[PDB]
Amino acid sequence: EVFDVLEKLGEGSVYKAIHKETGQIVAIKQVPVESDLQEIIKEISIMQQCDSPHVVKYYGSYFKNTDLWIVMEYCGAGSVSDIIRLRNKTLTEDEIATILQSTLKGLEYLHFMRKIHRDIKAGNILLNTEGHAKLADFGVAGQLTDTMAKRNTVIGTPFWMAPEVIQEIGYNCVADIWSLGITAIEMAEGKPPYADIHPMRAIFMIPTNPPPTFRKPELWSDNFTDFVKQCLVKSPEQRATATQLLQHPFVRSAKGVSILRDLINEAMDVKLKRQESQQ
Amino acid sequence: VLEKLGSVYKTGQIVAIEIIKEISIMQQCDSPHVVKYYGIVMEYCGAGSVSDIIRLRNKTLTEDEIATILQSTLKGLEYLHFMRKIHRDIKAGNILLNTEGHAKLADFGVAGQLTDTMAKRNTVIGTPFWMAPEVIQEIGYNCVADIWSLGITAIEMAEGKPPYADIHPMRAIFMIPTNPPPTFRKPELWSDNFTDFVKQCLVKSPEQRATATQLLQHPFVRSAKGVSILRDLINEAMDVKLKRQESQQ
Ligand SMILES: CN1C(=O)c2sccc2N(C)c2nc(Nc3ccc(S(N)(=O)=O)cc3)ncc21
Ligand SMILES: CN1C(=O)c2sccc2N(C)c2nc(Nc3ccc(S(N)(=O)=O)cc3)ncc21
Repeated sequence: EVFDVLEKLGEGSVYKAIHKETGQIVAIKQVPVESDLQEIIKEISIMQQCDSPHVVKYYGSYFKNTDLWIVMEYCGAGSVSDIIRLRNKTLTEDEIATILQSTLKGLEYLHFMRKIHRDIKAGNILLNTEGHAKLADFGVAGQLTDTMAKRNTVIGTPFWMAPEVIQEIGYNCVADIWSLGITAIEMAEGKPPYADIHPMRAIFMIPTNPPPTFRKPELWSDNFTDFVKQCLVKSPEQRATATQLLQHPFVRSAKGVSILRDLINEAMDVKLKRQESQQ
Repeated sequence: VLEKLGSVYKTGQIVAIEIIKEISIMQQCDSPHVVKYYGIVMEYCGAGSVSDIIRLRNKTLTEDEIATILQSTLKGLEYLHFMRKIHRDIKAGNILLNTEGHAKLADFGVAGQLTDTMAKRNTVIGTPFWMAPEVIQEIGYNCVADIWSLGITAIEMAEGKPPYADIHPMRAIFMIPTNPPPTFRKPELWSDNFTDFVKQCLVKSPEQRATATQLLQHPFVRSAKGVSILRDLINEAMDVKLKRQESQQ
């Protein structure tokens, strides 16, 4: 028995665990055997091909009771959506600027490696205890190759999906940039645009509707609104890259990971008090 | 306004509290098998949804419990389909039971309306695992698209989850039109009548697919015992909910 499997993580099939020999904490995803095992292998391979501090690491796999268990890097503060849910508070512009700067470095790395995450959302941006954001959940990630310059699979989570992904015209890495723009709105408002309507109705509206904006635009700085606008350019050919968005005034002016300390402490404290009452 | 039962919250009368469409269709319906609109104030169903009952007890439903619930669900579908309405989101989560045990169709958020000029709808809408192949194919569809969703809901009540539940929704949507009709995971656990009922719901051709009126005459449905066989199911689910609420205090 290599791992001591502890509680289920988040607000789900990922569990916290301790490597008995080293004391090291890991996150282990329990794959239900009814999953398409060919998709699981593409996922694992994409994670193995990544060596970046801004991308969650894959450690290994094991079979137990017919299940495949995937051992991955554990990020102490949980996902951005978990932190929003635990504190019952949206994030400040400064907290968003800092998280999106680290998220953009992970996107820049992935896009250099010709990978499209295809599922960028606050739920897939994880923070370690020190406050560093990591791209996670490569379950739906796509790989561009010399023979495949564009992907065609209509996949992702509907509210965050780029118009060109839905249009079935072929798309590339900048589809993650549109998802990043929706994620910025989600971190500021608690939910993406169209969250209250059916996801299949959102699928139909996204290619025809003008780019989404903040629900109350007057509440946000000009740099934040312009950053969201640059992410949500409907033409993928004209859309800014992760490298270019790292130079946007909203991102360039991001304070260090130090400004996330209170955010992380308050969320972890809520989680600990919730666990203490369950005993 | 009391506790949440999502975005729905619980004279002495208990009630449950694009947007125009859900209300318009609900006002046009006057059936004991369809949730009523009061003024969004709606009819409160004591036992919650079928998925809530499965989740609370951590148990799937027996063939007899499914036969009884689907008989009342089919009467609601027969009423809607007579009124030229397509629910488009039939799943256990949208089948509600009152305290007595009567099933009601709920959540008309994505419901469609056929008219003299519009004999078929074209909107690709619903919840992917429950969506009919013709809805996904964009060829135009009618009321029997709810019958396919009902067949998936029968599998969902018996197994706890619809077929392809561990496949990505967006990948499942693309395969449904080319896949053969789904079956039970362990067919040997079920009677010839239940497996044939599911097979009649999951006929890929919508033109050949049985109507709600015809399925009310299927041996699996026709032989449904009264609402009395649901008493223990409802009492056990409500008891779990009450004990869960008591520990939260
Ligand atoms: C490996 N990994 C993942 O790929 C993803 S992607 C979406 C979710 C996950 N999960 C859940 C994870 N949770 C963690 N850490 C962690 C720590 C604390 C909490 S919390 N907020 O419940 O206290 C959640 C997750 N660390 C890493 C992951
Ligand atoms: C009006 N209405 C609805 O349209 C729908 S459609 C999908 C959900 C709803 N909701 C939640 C409702 N919950 C109820 N009753 C109710 C009673 C008990 C419980 S439980 N299982 O949490 O104890 C849930 C809902 N009664 C009615 C509804």
